[PDB]
Amino acid sequence: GEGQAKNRLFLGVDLGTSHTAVMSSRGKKFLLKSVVGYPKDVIGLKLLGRPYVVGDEAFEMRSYLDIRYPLQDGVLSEISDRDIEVARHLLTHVVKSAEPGPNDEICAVIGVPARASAANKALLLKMAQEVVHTALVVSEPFMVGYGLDKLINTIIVDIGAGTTDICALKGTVPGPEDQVTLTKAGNYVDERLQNAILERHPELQMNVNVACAVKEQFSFVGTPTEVASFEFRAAGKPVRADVTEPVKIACEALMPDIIESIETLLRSFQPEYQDTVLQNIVFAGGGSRIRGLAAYVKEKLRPFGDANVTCVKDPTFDGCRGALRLAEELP
Ligand SMILES: Nc1ncnc2c1ncn2[C@@H]1O[C@H](COP(=O)(O)OP(=O)(O)NP(=O)(O)O)[C@@H](O)[C@H]1O
Ligand SMILES: [Mg+2]
Repeated sequence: GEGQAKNRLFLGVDLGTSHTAVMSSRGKKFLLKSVVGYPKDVIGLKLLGRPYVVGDEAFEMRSYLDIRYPLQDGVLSEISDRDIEVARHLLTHVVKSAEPGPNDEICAVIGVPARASAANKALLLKMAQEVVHTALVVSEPFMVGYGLDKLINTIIVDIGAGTTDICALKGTVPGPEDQVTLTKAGNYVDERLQNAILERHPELQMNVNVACAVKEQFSFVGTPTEVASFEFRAAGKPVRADVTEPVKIACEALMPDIIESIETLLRSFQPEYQDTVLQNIVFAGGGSRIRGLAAYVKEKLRPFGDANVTCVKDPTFDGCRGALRLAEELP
């Protein structure tokens, strides 16, 4: 059985709502938008030269295409027959981009959004094993926890765009109350920030995309250590404005529900492990990049004890890195 031992390719796939991140046991590492773009008509199909395009270029060309994000920002929920085919196209493309050899047995751990129903995880598993030889579908917080060697007595706070997903890891299948989903996340910050800015600078030409740019450049919580000065437009002209306090307000607005959620999950652990849980509060997702976040949360958790809050080092790739590790380590 030399062939079978040698001709094996492992993949860690972070199959997210907005982005798919992939690492392979041979060192491939790449990122793409979780989107497939289809020609609008037969002429589009001729123009495209292929039946669909996948990833960043699908997004880039979206004005000319019918684009589909198969992990409809939830899961929201039951994935249709049509969207399972869209997911097949996405996963087929990511697996091809990992460049397997023609003799390779492709073995993939595929992380999916936390709230994906059992039925949807089963659907994605069936589809996956039509694309790769062996697959295992796991939830995102598990994959993230696994990569940190944090699978028990841990709480993962995953701050995304549409939701903040908070998961207690207890070394078992999550119970119904081991997860909390908040609707206050990055998009909500954008909205708050847009409006905090316009209150102070009504003349700026502003939308949630501009607010998002300001946020991504300057996000912080706690006492300001620098000035958030951003170069806006007003009546067509460049105008710089200090939006330190709007940024502070908008980013800090996320935190009360997060702290409340951590409390709710903390008390569901056995009492003698609660201090240990507080040493394993992990922030993930795009929102974990907010400046000052770990210290701020640590201070806000003082009523519960002395917390060690950490932010994942690389929100983009740490999930798929963990999935790859699971894939290579599992017998
Ligand atoms: N430095 C930053 N500071 C604050 N927010 C940021 C930063 N970088 C990215 N974000 C935000 O993080 C969010 C994206 O996080 P991400 O974890 O990629 O979302 P997602 O889970 O894929 N999307 P969704 O399922 O719709 O919630 C967006 O709101 C970004 O604007
Ligand atoms: Mg997310």
